[PDB]
Amino acid sequence: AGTSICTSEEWQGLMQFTLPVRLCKEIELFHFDIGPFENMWPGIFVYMVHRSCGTSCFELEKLCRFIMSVKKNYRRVPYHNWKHAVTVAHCMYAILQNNHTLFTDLERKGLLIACLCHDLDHRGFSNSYLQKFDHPLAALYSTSTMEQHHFSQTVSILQLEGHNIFSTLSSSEYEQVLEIIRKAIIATDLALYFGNRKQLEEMYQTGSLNLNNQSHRDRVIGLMMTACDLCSVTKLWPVTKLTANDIYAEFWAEGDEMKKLGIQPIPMMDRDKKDEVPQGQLGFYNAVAIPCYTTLTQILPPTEPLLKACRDNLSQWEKVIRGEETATWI
Ligand SMILES: Cc1nc2ccccc2c(=O)[nH]1
Ligand code: NI
Ligand code: NI
Repeated sequence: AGTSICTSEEWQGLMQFTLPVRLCKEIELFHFDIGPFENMWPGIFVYMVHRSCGTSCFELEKLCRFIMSVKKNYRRVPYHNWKHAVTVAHCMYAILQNNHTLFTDLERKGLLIACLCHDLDHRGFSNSYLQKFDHPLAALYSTSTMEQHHFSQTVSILQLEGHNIFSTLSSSEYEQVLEIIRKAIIATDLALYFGNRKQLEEMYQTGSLNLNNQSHRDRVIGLMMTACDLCSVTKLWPVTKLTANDIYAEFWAEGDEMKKLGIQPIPMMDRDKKDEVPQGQLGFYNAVAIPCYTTLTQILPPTEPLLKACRDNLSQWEKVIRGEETATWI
């Protein structure tokens, strides 16, 4: 109930945080894994906003309040949590740095914030579940149910006293950035990814894609959001494999709930069907991840390292299926 608010201790702490010098270089690379640096995660986000958008883009006190309240409105779920938010924000930073001048100052600030906020107040349940069992959220938000909720949570946080990092924008720029953020969060609904990627692929192959056309820009930003949201598949294999354990922990918890409601879950969500997981990952990489990064690389050539890493991880899942896995830790 209600929107959680960080403490004075929390945001003042972030304000005075300084990032270890060695990490500056690392944070620029697509393959950077925030995993080993938990205490630094909020500071890593400040650093990225300051590098991309400038140290004067946001009032520092309001930014620190905003970040630490965002952290507080992520739940202690296995995957759709604070760590995931920062991971997705980092991928976006890396995409923006490599493509900086394709995007406006307003788009860059909106997108970094959209990524940090995009799974706010996630409960560990899928759209499929909410709609199957008529949760109140599915009544309010007939499609893209959780994503409309995450956007609503973002606006709630901005509305807290001293949290509105966008207030200094002109009235027109303020409306524009909230729309950038709304569209970007909604785009993280994978249901919409399939149509979006197909359209972009067609616009690319026929040469009609035009980034001066707002509807095209919106679709490109959409695919960037998918690429950032799925970016665990673009890390080094051990990192990718550990994250997949967290993703499946959520899925199996949801399948357990469906069993109590008299419905057998899809195999992916069935903890008694773990043998099917490697084939399931193959299906997901083939149907979602590989096409996404393929089209993104076509439109934005500097993102190629995401595609190469995704392909390397597909190969690893294939090795699993063939029985060639070596020792793994969890
Ligand atoms: C099935 C599935 N696998 C994933 C692997 C990595 C990142 C995200 C996902 C996901 O959303 N679904
Ligand atoms: Ni989501
Ligand atoms: Ni997400």
